[PDB]
Amino acid sequence: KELVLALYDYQEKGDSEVTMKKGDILTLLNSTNKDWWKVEVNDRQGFVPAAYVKKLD
Repeated sequence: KELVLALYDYQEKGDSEVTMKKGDILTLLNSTNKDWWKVEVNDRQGFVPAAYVKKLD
């Protein structure tokens, strides 16, 4: 934890980004930036758009 829900699909478009599918449950690594959050998807980690993931309570 903490976990986030992928609200939308996101295809990585750079070396520090990562790909995710709508509905995936990702471990949130870092949400300090307003635009890009660091998440783990299984064996991959990297940044996705903050608008596209929802913090789970």
